[PDB]
Amino acid sequence: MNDRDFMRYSRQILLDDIALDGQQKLLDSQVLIIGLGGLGTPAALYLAGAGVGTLVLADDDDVHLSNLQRQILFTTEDIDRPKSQVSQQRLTQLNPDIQLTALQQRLTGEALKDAVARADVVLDCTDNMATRQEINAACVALNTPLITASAVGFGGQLMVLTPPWEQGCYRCLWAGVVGPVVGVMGTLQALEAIKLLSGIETPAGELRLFDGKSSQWRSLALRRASGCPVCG
Amino acid sequence: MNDRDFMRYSRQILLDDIALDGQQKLLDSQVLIIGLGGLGTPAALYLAGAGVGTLVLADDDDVHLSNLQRQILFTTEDIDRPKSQVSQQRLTQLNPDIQLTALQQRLTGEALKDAVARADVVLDCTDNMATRQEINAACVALNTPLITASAVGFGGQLMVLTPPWEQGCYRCLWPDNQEPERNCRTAGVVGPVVGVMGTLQALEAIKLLSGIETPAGELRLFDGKSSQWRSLALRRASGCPVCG
Ligand SMILES: Nc1ncnc2c1ncn2[C@@H]1O[C@H](COP(=O)(O)OP(=O)(O)OP(=O)(O)O)[C@@H](O)[C@H]1O
Ligand SMILES: Nc1ncnc2c1ncn2[C@@H]1O[C@H](COP(=O)(O)OP(=O)(O)OP(=O)(O)O)[C@@H](O)[C@H]1O
Ligand SMILES: [Zn+2]
Ligand SMILES: [Zn+2]
Repeated sequence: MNDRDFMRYSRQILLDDIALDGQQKLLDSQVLIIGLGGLGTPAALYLAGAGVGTLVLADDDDVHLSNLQRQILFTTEDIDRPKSQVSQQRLTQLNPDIQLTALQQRLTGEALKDAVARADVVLDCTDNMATRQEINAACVALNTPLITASAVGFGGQLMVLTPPWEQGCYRCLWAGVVGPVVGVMGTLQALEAIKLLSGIETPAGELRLFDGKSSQWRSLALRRASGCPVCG
Repeated sequence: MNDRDFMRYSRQILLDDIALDGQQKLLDSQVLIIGLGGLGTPAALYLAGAGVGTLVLADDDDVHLSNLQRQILFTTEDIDRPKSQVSQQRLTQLNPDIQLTALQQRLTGEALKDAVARADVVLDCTDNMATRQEINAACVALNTPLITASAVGFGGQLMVLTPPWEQGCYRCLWPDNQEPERNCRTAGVVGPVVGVMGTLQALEAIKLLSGIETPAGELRLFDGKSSQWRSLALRRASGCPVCG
């Protein structure tokens, strides 16, 4: 904790709910961001700016021109370079003081489990129902909190599933896209990760839905499934 | 419209509410963003990626280290370089095919006036009651929509005020030109909290320009601590030195 670091995190450090204590927890944490698209992009950005000690940025894919409409971490000049690489380099410029691990690949089976295990919080930012279901299993297995989100068209979806698993996991539950609608969701995944890592009390047993056209939120009570392939 | 453009805005074009015609509107619109900090930085980012034809970015400050915790558009390498310049520069790399203008100053007097004029929509991204109150004055005078927001600690505030002023203006809700007792908590602010807010200013600017039907004259509050939203109905103050 030197002059540079104090100034760097000043707007958090002076907050009663974060403070030196929280900043210290953040700097000792490691978050896994599976997927660096519309969601993961702003998320990684805010968690790096917040000073999360270690960020594992996982993604097996390259930038694309259509990507530049909502994936704010990239520029046109990165158009064909891999994402996990670009992100990692661009985030290092933002905060050179933290650990930024590029995991250029599609996480599955063991590779996934090794990552989920070595993580404090996992952010599912992949927009693929299958991956999620796998991620969920890894998280429930290794009792590691999972923050997952969706975003299609003008609507968004968010869940925070944590270790006691009191309201079940994702298995118990189960076009285009406007830039901002994915961003809000992404940025929100970050807010929850920070609040979780710094110990801030926050509601978790629910599915937060967003409708960006009407501009209103909704919530659905989640409930663990009596006899489930995971939470047992 | 182009073919390269079609690809870039594809995810947006495929939307029934935006479609190709709407994308043209976005590409023919001009958005003034006063302030390039915690709110403006992500706002400018999402509007550029969404293809807003012209974007005027106004900011008199430089990039300071403490900013790098929430003003996602900048990097440490940018320390001390002026915000508007750095901002313009980086947006250009995101979308070279857009009109980006860098205003290195504090919009006031007439400067702020004719700038609001030429603007289709204005985004107040200044966290300063004063500036905010005169932006309101100018926006109501030159009948230009105004999307204002603010963030302190774990709380955020957003508000959309449209031309007819059916539900009043900012002055219709705050006669003074001085801050509220939101002076204590102001020890700082949570990154994602102000982020959500600026990003929402962008969503609302997109919908307004692409003529989508979305509420206004509603004060929207966000509690980052509990992660809950609230809406306070607004209504013109009979005798607002601005509306009335
Ligand atoms: N199992 C996985 N492991 C790592 N990354 C994944 C996995 N599944 C999906 N992803 C990545 O997660 C990201 C999220 O995708 P998003 O829907 O945001 O954009 P895209 O897939 O990049 O966008 P588009 O809709 O333009 O196809 C992508 O960058 C995708 O490659
Ligand atoms: N009248 C004005 N004209 C142009 N820019 C303004 C005006 N008033 C404020 N700003 C700018 O708007 C931005 C919003 O600042 P924000 O509250 O996000 O961060 P800061 O003011 O830069 O941060 P800090 O709280 O660390 O002081 C700043 O970059 C500020 O310089
Ligand atoms: Zn389950
Ligand atoms: Zn009024």
